[PDB]
Amino acid sequence: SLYEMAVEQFNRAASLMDLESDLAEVLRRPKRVLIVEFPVRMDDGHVEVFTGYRVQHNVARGPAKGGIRYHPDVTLDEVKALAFWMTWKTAVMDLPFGGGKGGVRVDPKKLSRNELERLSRRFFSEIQVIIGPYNDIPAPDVNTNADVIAWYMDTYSMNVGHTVLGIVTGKPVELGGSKGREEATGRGVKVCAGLAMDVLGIDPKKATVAVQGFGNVGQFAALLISQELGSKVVAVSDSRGGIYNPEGFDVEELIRYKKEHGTVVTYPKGERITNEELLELDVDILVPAALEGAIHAGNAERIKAKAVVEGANGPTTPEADEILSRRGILVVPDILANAGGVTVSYFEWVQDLQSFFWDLDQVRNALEKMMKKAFNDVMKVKEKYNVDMRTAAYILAIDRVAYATKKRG
Amino acid sequence: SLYEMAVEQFNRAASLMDLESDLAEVLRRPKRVLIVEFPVRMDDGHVEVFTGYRVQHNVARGPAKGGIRYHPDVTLDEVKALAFWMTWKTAVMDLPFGGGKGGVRVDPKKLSRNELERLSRRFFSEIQVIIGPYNDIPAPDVNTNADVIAWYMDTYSMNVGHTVLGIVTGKPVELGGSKGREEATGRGVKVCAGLAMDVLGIDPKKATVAVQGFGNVGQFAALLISQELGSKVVAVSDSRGGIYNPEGFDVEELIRYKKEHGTVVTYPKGERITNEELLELDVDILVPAALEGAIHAGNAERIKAKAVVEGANGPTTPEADEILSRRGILVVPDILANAGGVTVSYFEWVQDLQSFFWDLDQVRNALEKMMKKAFNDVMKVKEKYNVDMRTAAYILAIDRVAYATKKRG
Amino acid sequence: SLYEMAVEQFNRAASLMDLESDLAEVLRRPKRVLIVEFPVRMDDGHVEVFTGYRVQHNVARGPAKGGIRYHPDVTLDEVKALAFWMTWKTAVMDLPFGGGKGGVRVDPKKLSRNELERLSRRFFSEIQVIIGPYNDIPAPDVNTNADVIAWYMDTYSMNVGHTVLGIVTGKPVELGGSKGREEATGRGVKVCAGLAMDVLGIDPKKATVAVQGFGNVGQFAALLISQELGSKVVAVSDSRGGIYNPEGFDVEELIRYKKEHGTVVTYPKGERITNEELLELDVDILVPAALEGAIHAGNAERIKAKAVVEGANGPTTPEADEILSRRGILVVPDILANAGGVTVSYFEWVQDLQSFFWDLDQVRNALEKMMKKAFNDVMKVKEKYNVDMRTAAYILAIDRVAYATKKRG
Amino acid sequence: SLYEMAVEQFNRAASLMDLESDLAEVLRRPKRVLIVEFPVRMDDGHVEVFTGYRVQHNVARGPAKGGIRYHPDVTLDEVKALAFWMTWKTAVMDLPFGGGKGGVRVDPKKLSRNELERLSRRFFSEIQVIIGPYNDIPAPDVNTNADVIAWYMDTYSMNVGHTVLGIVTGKPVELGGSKGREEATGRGVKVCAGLAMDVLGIDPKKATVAVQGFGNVGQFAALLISQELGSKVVAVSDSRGGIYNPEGFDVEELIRYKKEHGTVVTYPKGERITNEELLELDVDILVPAALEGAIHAGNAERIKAKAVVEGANGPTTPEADEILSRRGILVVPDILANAGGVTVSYFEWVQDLQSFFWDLDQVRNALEKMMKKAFNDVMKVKEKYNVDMRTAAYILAIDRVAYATKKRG
Amino acid sequence: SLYEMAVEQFNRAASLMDLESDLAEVLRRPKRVLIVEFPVRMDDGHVEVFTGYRVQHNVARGPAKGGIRYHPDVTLDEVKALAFWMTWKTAVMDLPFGGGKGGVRVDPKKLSRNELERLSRRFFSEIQVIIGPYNDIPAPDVNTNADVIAWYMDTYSMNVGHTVLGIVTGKPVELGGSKGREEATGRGVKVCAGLAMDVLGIDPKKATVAVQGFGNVGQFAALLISQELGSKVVAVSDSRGGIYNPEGFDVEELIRYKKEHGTVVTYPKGERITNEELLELDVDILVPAALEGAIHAGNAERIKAKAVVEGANGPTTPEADEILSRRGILVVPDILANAGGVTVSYFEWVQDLQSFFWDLDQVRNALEKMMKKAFNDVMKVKEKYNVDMRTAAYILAIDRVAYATKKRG
Repeated sequence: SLYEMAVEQFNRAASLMDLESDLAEVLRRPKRVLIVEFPVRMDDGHVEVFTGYRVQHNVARGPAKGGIRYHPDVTLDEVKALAFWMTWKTAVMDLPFGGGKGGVRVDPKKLSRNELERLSRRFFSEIQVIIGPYNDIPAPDVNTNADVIAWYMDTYSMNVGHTVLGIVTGKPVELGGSKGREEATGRGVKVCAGLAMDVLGIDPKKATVAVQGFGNVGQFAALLISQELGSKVVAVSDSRGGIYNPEGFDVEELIRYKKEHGTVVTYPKGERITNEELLELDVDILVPAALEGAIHAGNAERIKAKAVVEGANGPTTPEADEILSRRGILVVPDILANAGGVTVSYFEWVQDLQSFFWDLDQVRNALEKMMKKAFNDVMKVKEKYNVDMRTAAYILAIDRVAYATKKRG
Repeated sequence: SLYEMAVEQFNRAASLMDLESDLAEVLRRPKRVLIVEFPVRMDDGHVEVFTGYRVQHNVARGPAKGGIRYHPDVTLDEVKALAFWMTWKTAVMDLPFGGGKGGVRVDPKKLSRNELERLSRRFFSEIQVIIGPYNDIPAPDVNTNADVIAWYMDTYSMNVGHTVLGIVTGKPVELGGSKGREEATGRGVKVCAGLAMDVLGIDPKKATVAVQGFGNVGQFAALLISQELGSKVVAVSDSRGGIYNPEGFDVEELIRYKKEHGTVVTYPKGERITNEELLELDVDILVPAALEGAIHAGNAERIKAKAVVEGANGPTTPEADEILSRRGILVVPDILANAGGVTVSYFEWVQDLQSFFWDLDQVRNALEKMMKKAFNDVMKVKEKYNVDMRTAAYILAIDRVAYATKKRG
Repeated sequence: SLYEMAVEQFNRAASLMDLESDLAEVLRRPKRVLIVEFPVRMDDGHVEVFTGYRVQHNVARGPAKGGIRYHPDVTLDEVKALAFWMTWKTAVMDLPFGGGKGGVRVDPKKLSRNELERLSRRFFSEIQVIIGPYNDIPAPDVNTNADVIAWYMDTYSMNVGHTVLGIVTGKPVELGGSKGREEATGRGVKVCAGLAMDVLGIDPKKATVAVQGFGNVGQFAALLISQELGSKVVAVSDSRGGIYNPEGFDVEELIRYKKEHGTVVTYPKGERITNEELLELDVDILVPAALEGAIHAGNAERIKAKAVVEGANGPTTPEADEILSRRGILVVPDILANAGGVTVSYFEWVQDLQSFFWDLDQVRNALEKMMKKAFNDVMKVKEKYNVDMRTAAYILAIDRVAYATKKRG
Repeated sequence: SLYEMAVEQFNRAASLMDLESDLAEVLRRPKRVLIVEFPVRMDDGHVEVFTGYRVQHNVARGPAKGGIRYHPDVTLDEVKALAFWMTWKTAVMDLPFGGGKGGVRVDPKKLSRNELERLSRRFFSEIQVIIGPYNDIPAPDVNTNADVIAWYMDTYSMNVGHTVLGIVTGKPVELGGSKGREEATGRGVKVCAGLAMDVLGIDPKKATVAVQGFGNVGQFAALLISQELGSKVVAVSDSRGGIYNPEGFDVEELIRYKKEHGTVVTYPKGERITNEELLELDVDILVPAALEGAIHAGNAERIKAKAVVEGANGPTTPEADEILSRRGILVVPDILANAGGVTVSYFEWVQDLQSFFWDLDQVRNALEKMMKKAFNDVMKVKEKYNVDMRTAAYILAIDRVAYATKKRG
Repeated sequence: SLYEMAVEQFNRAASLMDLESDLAEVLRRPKRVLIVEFPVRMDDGHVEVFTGYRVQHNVARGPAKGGIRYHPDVTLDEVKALAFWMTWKTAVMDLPFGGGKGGVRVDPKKLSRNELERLSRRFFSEIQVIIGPYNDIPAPDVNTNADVIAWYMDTYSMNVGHTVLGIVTGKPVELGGSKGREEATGRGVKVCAGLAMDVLGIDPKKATVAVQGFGNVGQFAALLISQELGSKVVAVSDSRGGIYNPEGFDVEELIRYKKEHGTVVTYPKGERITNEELLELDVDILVPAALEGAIHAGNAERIKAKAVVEGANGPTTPEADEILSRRGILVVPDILANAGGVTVSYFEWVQDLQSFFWDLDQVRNALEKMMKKAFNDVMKVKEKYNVDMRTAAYILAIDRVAYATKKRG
């Protein structure tokens, strides 16, 4: 099971540290799981019932935090697993949040804008019993955006009897959102890619970088790394193929091109290469911001990158991990790498509490500041246990979450 | 699955009546399902995590009502199914309640009174988010009693910040309980047994009755039938064997004996017979207040009883149903027959709401009055559809629950 | 200390029964004590601070119940003791209430109607934090009436944001009050005096009665006993002197006279006698509805009354108790005797809860019904312990309050 | 009485300023006093009742703020007096808080960690009725720490139904605490010591300092004074004796030693001297961070210190005050001097409200900034009335507290 | 009607931009209108009923914000219109507030301080149902001040059961107020006057300014412009007449004089002129901070001012607008010009939320900062539509309020 697998990874780091048996058990199982079957009236007049989920794994460190998904293939198991991760993700970044997640078994593409909105309100009205700005703060995920989030916010406000705007994050800027929300993730990767260069002594100005994928993370990661770090992005890939260039692409131009044309492929001044090839490129840093298992057994042994900054989720398989560590290649854990998003969502929730909003620069600095600490904090634990950075990040999380529970009773 | 099975039985009656497809769907799936993993400190100092469930199927007719179970073998499925039934059970009785159930996977026998109390409070503290005197009113079930229920009530009160005593039913008398709580179920069977007699034209004074089982239900049902109806209980059985006597036993003496001696067997002035034999006895009314499937294919064809008042749960299998209906034997549905319990629980919740308590006679009259109506109401439906009384009871319920949902939107 | 003294009386009965040491300690100490110093603006413009008290002794059996006093000589000790009693008083009557009391050190006579109202609101606004219809329901006492009580009611309602009228009892009839409120106490004495006659086998029609005092209690007690019991009230006394007549006075005429003339003395057809004489009168029942210690050491040995129904508070001293018990004279405990008042106040709180009001007859029957049970219940305890009826009522109370606490945890 | 004595000091300053009589009276008496008797289940199974207190003197300027004590010798009087002080302490610092205090009559040393926690939760559960993040914010005091405080916080959160973490201050850092909490008090004394020097024209670089006592206050006061002010700490004392050195100790080394060895005595390179001697030392600044009455009649006449910064509570007696003022020695009032603690507690409560936390530097600057103003503000008043700085601080407090009440009504 | 007129102005801008018809309708009509008739006890004992209003036009962007008026001539129409404006005022400043207004038909001058306070509490206690720190935050207006505002704050807090101080703005500094509150408006005008000089290329050092009126706005506006901008205030006027001087008055001296003497008239070193003359003065900037319609048809054609900064409300009539625009004279809209007040009130509500207060400089910079943006934002819209700046400000407002509602659903 997807959840059990998540648990396994947890036990690994749990055995590395002296964690009380009886205690570890609570840190394993989730606090709350609420399943709802809510009816939504469709345009054609007939009613249709949908299944919804919302799980709060841990709340020891603070109010549960986690996105909501709208997908035809969503299992309580997948939800639990994700929330389970949220707990460690939030903790590694040192934010006063917990672990939560939720979703609805539904294919948005088959629903009308109106139907969608209705379903959204009803769902949020159903899980309202468990959420709260000081209990559970939902946010966007797969197939959900500022628009849907906005409905959530509005619904709660009208339900509670007053404007809240802090019940959900990822809201539109002129409605309680936070500037820098888009570049959040990317900047996080950039900060990490820079520190990774530091620990390895690689000068950024000369450093070469390859980025697998060109979605939100890839684009921003690549662009920022290029402008702010001076590193030469010698290759990027699309959900089609990839282009190479030892001279270094112009991330800006590349973006525009990928906006005017479905893919970055065909782009002139770029040697067409397969996605697998890009991963095997001879570059200083590999930023896998695409699909999972990207780096697996087969690749692992051939990867020449000195450091890997995980822009996506689980790009590298556990087998690759072992091999990469063995080979001495630095693998920065995703929980830390793309935590930027969650990090900026926290700032939004803060700005919302006091109803005062910070300017771009502020959010940027704050995000960068916390990112650096999180990194260094993981490194410390890394050296103290002489283990895989990912493992380090996991211990640090588990530890912090335990101290809280312990001190609470 | 136990739940799917429950669903099947529901569809049977749903097909007999013109029930909107899209509507039926909502009447099938449960509204809320909350799963909790709560830690409980054991006497020996170490902590142990327990799994708990609470499901609110439907709340259309009123606040969800259902008991809580403490059993090492408890599945969400079993809970859902039970809750599903509650919805129709309350419905048929015309009580302003909904459908709910809950439990905790634990063996009370391995826990210390203290540990038990603690687990009890924690559990109730965890599902508190969903309960309420006007939302969900839990009650005792398997391995839970007035003592446990009392804890729940106290916990909520101290949690909410004021004495409630209506958050749970089945509380001890001198603490918000209701008189007649014990004989509740039995009296219900008695009222039913009487009406069964009326429709068949059988004079109670001369009527003969056999009761399979001598638990709370059996004893009280037998005792009351004997004293209030004048019918001669020619046979009763223990979880060992049964005793016969055409002269009619002295229910009172029989009880005392079953109290001083594990079983009613050995009791002088009684012809020892097997449980299976009792069922085949030539009596006017058969009251199976024992185990499920008691009356099945094999027995069915041989049962001489003119009427069967199901004091227990599902004593007769569906196959038995078909054959008994075919043979023209009246089988009073348990949902209606043993509802007496739930019915008296409602009165306690009422008394609790106004903090005023009625005396025995009151409860008795009230219980009997409503029981009568419920019976006659099912009969009307029976004749309108020319179906099995059990089925009639099911339609009556589904109908009542639909009207509410329909009129609500 | 007045409190310690009350405590002593409690330990007496506590030793008579097997009461857990550690448990008895909680039933001794009061749960809450709130002392307030609130400023009240006086007519002349200057502010004056007043001291207020509100104590909730026990809440185990239900919400705390107790009156408020306006007296220049009020000590937290006096308040505590009174509240302490309330807990046993309500419990002996079997009412779902607790124990509470309060007061304000102030002399109403020196305050203008306005000033008084203002102080009243401010006070109730201050102890509001601890009161509530399901927490603490204040009532009138010394120097407070329906008029003051109404203010309280209005204040809370306007504070809480909606009409309550169940926050306090003893409210004016056309404002949430209950019929029978005045004759409450008296009717209680009446019921008691009747049962006292029954246990002694004395026929009411021929029985003679003497009543020391002619206040609310005395009058009503006398009148109803006369009319409903047929007993001949051969003597009554004023806060001046008393009149005798073996023929039996006309309670109604006597009342009218005491209304047109300060005292019942001077009344024609009545042999003037001192208050002390009345107590030594040769009558079947003595109803001391006047001052405390009325019956003491000196008198005790000379009292010819076969039964004493304490209409007032502590008319008989402990010394007299011993002597009277020794002599075999039945002394009905005031906590049970004049509980009628608190009993009717409960009904008011009940009527208030459901916003429906009963008619006189109803209240009357209810009050008499409960009164009878209360009496019989104490008698049972009396025979079980072979002690003084007052002691019996004390145990009965302590027991009931213990069971609740025990069962709650 | 301890309280009456506190009032006396108040009246002194109240007479120096034109303060409305009737108004003064309300500023004297405390608003709320809650006394609780709560049972705690002991490990051995038996129940034990403990007494608790919670007093909210004034709330005019904001929510009541004050610590809780666990001491076998605690009187309502001691608590009242303490809260009475808080009122003026908070006021002089210009913080939006009120005055409150509380404690439990119990000896922690005789209770097991478990028993202690239990007693802690129950107590907080009992006084919960009066507290709140916007009503009363408790904090640690004698025999209570971040560990206990954490329990309170957790208890409230689980009681209120959501994480609060602002109901109490002094929480552990990774749980809502604030950096700089420890050095708080000391830094305050440091800030004061500096300004005292400034008013006297004494250059800090050359100034000499002596600190009686080496607890939290003493240590940090000394260390920071040394490092940040450059002043030479020529002497410090333990709860045993004291050491001198015109060369100036190495506060850091001194601390370590006091950590490895019970006392700072025996420490090499230090002339052993009695505590009384230290006080008579010929130094520029005397920082009595030990016990009360340290400086009294006898000493007063002999003290050569040019300025005294009261790190402890009431180190100087009134008699000493008179003589010291007479001699022209500057005595900085404790309410102002050791207010640093309360000051940082405010910052924590602020950080809690917006759930955003400041870094050390911020807290430091903030504390120092407010400390300075508070000082200067008292000085102004001092010159306007030409009185003792302590008196000035008292007037400034009473005034600020009066303005609020006046403008409020 | 006054309201209809306001609506007209709105339709003007609504026609300029593509605003959905059905949508515009919601933006036209107000969400809530609460009319109250509350009795107030007068000093002479008799009761008097007063009429009160509170209207919340729109709440899309945030909680409704608007002052309260105490005037014998106040119509629901006047109130609605005003609230209607607030919605656009707040919006153009980009503050997270809505639109609200209220008042009481009463002449303060005929009421005693006591009576006025009472009336104030009663009114706020009556409209309490609709207000809230996150619903509706009242503020001072005509005939209401910090003193009255304070009463509201106190009343709500004692009503809600805890200090709020964020329920209303414009509170006294030492009670939740914000520094810079007085100079707020004026500073806004100053900022505006400066930017106006910028767009016109007029150097402030040489620029000449005339200010019609010498109230809060006029004084501060003139003073700050003089000192911070260096512009020479060549003329100011009283509610009597005005004085001129090409040399430039000494605003400070001028204020003192207007304080010592009813008017600025008679002031030596000033050429006495009529109010109408001042408007026709040949200066670079005209700051009409006096009465409405000050600049009308007649004047319009004669005004030589290059730019007009509307310090007051509607000083220029629509007819004047047309002519001024035609003539090419810049007219900065009051909604933007004197929004400084509303702007500073928001900062107060912010500081109140976190209970932390900023210092003067902070507020100053914050106010000037947002003022600048607001201006520039309007200018952008101005060029995009090539319309009158006032119109521009209106569109920008309507737009922002639309997006909110649109995105909310």
